[PDB]
Amino acid sequence: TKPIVFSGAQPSGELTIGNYMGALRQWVNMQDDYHCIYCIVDQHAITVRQDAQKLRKATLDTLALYLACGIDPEKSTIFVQSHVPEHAQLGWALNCYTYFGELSRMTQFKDKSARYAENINAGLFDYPVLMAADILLYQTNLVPVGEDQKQHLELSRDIAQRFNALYGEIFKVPEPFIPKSGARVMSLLEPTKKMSKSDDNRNNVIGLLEDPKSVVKKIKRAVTDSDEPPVVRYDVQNKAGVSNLLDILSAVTGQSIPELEKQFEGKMYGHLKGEVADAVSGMLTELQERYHRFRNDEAFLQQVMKDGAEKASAHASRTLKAVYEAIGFVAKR
Amino acid sequence: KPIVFSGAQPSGELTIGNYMGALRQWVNMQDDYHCIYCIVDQHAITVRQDAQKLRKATLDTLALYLACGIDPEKSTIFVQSHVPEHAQLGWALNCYTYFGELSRMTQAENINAGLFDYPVLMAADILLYQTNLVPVGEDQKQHLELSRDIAQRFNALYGEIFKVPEPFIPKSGARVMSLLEPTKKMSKSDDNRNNVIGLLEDPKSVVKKIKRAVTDSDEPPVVRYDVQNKAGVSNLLDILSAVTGQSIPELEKQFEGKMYGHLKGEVADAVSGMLTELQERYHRFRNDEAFLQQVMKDGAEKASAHASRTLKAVYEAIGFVAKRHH
Ligand SMILES: Nc1ncnc2c1ncn2[C@@H]1O[C@H](COP(=O)(O)OC(=O)[C@@H](N)Cc2c[nH]c3ccccc23)[C@@H](O)[C@H]1O
Ligand SMILES: CC(=O)c1ccc(C#N)s1
Repeated sequence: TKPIVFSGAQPSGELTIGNYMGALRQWVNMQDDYHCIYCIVDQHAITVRQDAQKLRKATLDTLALYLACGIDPEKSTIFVQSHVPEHAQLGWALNCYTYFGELSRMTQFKDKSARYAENINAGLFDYPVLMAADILLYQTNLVPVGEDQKQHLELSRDIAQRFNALYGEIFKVPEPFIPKSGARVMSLLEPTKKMSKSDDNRNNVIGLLEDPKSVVKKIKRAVTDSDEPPVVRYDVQNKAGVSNLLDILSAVTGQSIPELEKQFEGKMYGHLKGEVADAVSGMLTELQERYHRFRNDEAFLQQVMKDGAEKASAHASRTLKAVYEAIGFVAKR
Repeated sequence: KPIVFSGAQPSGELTIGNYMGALRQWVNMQDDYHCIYCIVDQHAITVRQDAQKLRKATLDTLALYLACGIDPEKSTIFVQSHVPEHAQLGWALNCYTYFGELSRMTQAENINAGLFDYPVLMAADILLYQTNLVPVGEDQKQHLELSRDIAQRFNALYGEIFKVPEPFIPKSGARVMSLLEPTKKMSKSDDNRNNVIGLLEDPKSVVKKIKRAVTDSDEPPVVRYDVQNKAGVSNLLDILSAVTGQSIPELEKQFEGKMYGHLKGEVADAVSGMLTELQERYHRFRNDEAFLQQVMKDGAEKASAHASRTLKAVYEAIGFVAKRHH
């Protein structure tokens, strides 16, 4: 049997070119090489308060976007987290092998808490434990994520090792799969802050379903630097904006940073932004054309969710049975 | 009938205080209320413990509740982990529970997240079954208040999804104090086990513990009820009264001119007489694997039918895409 890939994305906010280059691009590329399982994590999404109509619509938007990206339900398992009870069941059990201190020091908990001061809820605190359960249920070997989820992924490894040390080889210890390009795509007007799928300022983001014409204008207004003469060179510390533009271009076109720096010799930020805008506009035009074909086909989305939850349940029920046997529960008849 | 929810820990060995107080009270109210008894194995694992002992203790607890007279045809009795909806609702309710509410619980770096987060699972345990009444000890009144706050908060956003549970106010009326500390209530959790009589203790064990039970230095010895001045003798009278149904004044009359050895002898005989039918039922039920399997299966099926209806309404209110059944 092939090694197992697992990853997820939240049906909340609006997925960006950051979410694509950090995660979804790798998801699509891994589908023949590994046994891939991809999840729409609606139980994680509600750690930030959602409107009920927007959450239901966003779950189906996210599913159609996975399909539009090239996630193939004949090759990959695609399912909605809340459809598989084992996630919450294993999440509770793993709370008992996770320390309070490990959770309080999490960067996501701190950042989301500062943003949503009026809804610092237990779900937002307990986020990493349910995420560990999501991964460990599927005997997962690789977890393709962006740089921002590295800390959560490291806790899931700590939990797996801690549980295995007491009970035996119940879980696989998962490894991160973080890409070389586009692991941390930055905000267009604040290039020291990562691109957010829920930014109050839309001018910071390249949304995967945004009007390409709107995206081209935002790229042209992306902040660069005061360098005289202007030079197209990758340097995060001194040239955050220009570096972010080169990272995006590299990720879309497949061209290396040395290749792009050579291409832009004797050229300035007009040429760079022109090439970023053209590459991104083309990618989003084609992606969006595939998206609407899937998104408006409710019979197809309904079948993908049904088949996916069925495949996921078979794997998850096997792992949870072993966890429950190990910790000493009377087995359900 | 109103729905009543009780969580039964699979660890504590029950005492005559547990039985003659709350359990006997509730055994005789199974036709008055829809009583639910949930053996809370998912709560137990917040304290690291031997796995085989936890499996054993789950079955020990099921058999003893059945032996005490919980009727699986009248009441719903099941193992918590057999009903996924508990964990499912508990995660959902985490997202409507303030971090501050769990921080402010009366009860930090090396506490496990289970010991921090279990009040939310307790809220889910109650709210799943549209529970009207919860019998709580003083120790879990804060937990019931959080469950009520979560229910009202969720209902305020989404409509009347949950019943707001109430504490079951009226108490048993049977008083059972610690044998070597009669000011302290006889507690299953008591570290000193010479203070307690467990429901599975043999007649020789009961004689030994009752003979050590503290009394007083009154001369002549006098069997009279007086909690302030004669806490020990008063406790022995309350235990004998709870077993036999004889009034305190009748027992004071019965032990006129009698010494504390006579009282102790009759307390031990009365208690062991009560524990005979209980222990006979226990050892019969505990060693009938097919009977315990059938009770757990039927109980989980009844619980799941109710729990699934509540969870479906919660999931619909939150806006989750409904699962596609195969
Ligand atoms: N600016 C950015 N640049 C590059 N990558 C980025 C950027 N912003 C976000 N990402 C990545 O996008 C993925 C989805 O993010 P979500 O917030 O939906 O979703 C999250 O952040 C996960 N906790 C959801 C999850 C739940 N359970 C799991 C189990 C395995 C893997 C992932 C999960 C993520 O991989 C994230 O790293
Ligand atoms: C019952 C409850 O509170 C939970 C279920 C899954 C969790 C995680 N992680 S917490």
